[PDB]
Amino acid sequence: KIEEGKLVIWINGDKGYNGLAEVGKKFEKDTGIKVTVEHPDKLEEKFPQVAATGDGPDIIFWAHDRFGGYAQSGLLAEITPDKAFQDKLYPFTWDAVRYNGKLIAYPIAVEALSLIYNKDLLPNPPKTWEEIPALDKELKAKGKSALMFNLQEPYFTWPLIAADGGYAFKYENGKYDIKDVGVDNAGAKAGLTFLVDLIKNKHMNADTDYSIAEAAFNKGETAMTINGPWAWSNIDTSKVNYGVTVLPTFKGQPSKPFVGVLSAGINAASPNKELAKEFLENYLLTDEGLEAVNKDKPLGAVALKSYEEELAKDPRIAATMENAQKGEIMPNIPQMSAFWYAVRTAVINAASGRQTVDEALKDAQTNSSSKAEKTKQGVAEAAGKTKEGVLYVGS
Ligand SMILES: OC[C@H]1O[C@H](O[C@H]2[C@H](O)[C@@H](O)[C@@H](O)O[C@@H]2CO)[C@H](O)[C@@H](O)[C@@H]1O
Repeated sequence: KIEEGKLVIWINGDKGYNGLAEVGKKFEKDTGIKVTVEHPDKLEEKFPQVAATGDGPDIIFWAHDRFGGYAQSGLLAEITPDKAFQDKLYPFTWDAVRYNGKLIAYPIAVEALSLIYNKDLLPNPPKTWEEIPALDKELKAKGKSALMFNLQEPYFTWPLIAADGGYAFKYENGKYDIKDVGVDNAGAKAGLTFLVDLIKNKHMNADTDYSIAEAAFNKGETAMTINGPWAWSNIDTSKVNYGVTVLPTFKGQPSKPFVGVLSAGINAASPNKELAKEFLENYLLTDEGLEAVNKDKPLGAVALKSYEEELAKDPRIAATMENAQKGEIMPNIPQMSAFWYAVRTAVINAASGRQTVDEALKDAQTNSSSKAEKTKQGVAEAAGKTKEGVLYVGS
């Protein structure tokens, strides 16, 4: 079971887990309650499997889009912040963590992708996706490339898919309609086709992942990348002279990144819900707590009004918020896991040439709109049926 009287926290390995551990250590010094921060791989897939049995961490950090599914499954606790606490965070961030009328996590920070570029290689970054091939040809003549970003997670390609009309779920008459999906409309197809054409024409490689893109950009080998605020820390260390700015347009339309609110959910099986509330409200969601995490890896535009008033002065946060305004806050509905798996499969398959864009996105539409020792006992029932009446075992 989960251990009473301590806290275990999971957070993704791209975030400021060392800074979060500093907050945990302060909490322990003050209250005697040990706090252990972990960053497992694939935590967003591990959590629902282990929480189903009452195991897992006390607190899970992820963007809010996964949390409605966890809540529907009974894996996240309703939280109980009072009115004065709620007043400390922006109303729109509370909206992101509301599911079936209930608050099911504490919002931490607003994440949007931006275009990150090397000012020495590219003092003037491209306004449009369309001009990137010509820019790549120029840079290749100098032993560089124009653009590298993670092609294994559809989060990074979504802004281009959505630019000219792609969408996840239609919102109408007060709700998201899971039978009205926008992953295979003309705009979505156009965006993915453009990415695939970049690859076919050798301006990008289908196998490029988070680490490959980050290494290339930070080594000064590629002029641009697409990433979130957490990435800025390593670029600071790299000493690349970088800027953070608005994503390129496609067909003249803004790229529309899906915006995530990094949020802290409490395991519904935790015996430490009160401890988790104290930690999150009175240690983490304070200027000093968020600063500790932010100094490790930038959070983005934080949900905490007092600290955001400081971070807002950062032009990189200004760029983050411009991209956020052009994009959309993700739904939190349970169907989001199906949507993301479907689009992940489509992007990887189209990029690698395993499927055409039309084939891949048709499949994504179908799966996106398809609604998302018990074993020992079932085997036993089936065995018992073979022994009913005068039936016998064995010949
Ligand atoms: O690629 C699909 C993936 O997108 C989002 O995950 C982001 C996450 O929001 C960020 O915090 C950061 O970790 O990068 C991830 C992309 O690799 C969704 O939140 C996630 O549910 C979805 O599977």
